[PDB]
Amino acid sequence: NFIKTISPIQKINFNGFEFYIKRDDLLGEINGNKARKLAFYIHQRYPKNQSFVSYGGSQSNALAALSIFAKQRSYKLVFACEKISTFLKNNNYALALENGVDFVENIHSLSLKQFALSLCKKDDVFIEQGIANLEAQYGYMELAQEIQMQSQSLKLDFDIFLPSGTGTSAAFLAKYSKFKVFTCACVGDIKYLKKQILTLDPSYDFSNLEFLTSDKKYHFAKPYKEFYELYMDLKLKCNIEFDLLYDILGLSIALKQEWKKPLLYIHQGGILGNSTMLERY
Repeated sequence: NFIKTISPIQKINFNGFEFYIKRDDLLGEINGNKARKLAFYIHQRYPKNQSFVSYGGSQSNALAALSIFAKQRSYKLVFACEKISTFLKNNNYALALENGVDFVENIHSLSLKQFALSLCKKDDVFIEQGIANLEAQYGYMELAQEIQMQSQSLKLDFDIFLPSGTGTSAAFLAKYSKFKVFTCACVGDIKYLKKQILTLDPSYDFSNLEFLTSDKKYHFAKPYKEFYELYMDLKLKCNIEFDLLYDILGLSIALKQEWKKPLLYIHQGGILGNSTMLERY
């Protein structure tokens, strides 16, 4: 059997404003943003027991996604990180531990990227923190192609919105979509976000990427009453759970804009990471 699907586009009415959600949270055990970024690696056919080296937060969505990617394919994941809290060691990190990730701690408190790169032997594959690399663009070429087909099937000319951390996903979706892509800076400000994108691709053309501001300054990973309420409303009334770190801010901004085209909101997935944020709520 050959079977293929693409994530569906779902219609939602929020206080009379009808818009569309690209349900990338339904892509599978690996879903959402990091599933799109992993498309390049999933399409490769690496030798058995291939080793992968990455780094970043011990509770990060990328860690969780990479651990599943490696476990499904009998690859190995080496994950460098800052010296982990004693409390956390004894008590996404749990899922990565269960998937057999080889954690290597930055005992000498050095530059975590340099530390990680140094562990990368010949024949190992290095994957930048958060998969914030050029390889990540192929999954967003794929996402752009899916949206191209689905937009035509609906005869809708969309404006697309997705929230940013490093801006990698939004930059590459805007690179390949015919539709205008809108984003927001969940980490830092818009100046910082442009700087990250230009570090990723110094030749990047911002002609198809627009940046929206929130009318309130929200600090990354801090809890906000209005975010919890929106999260719970979307969960209880629509059975759609969103990530509380990026997507709930992104939705909050998108829902305050006046859109001149139908809006397609890209679900970022990562709801298994909500364990940590919900504790703060």
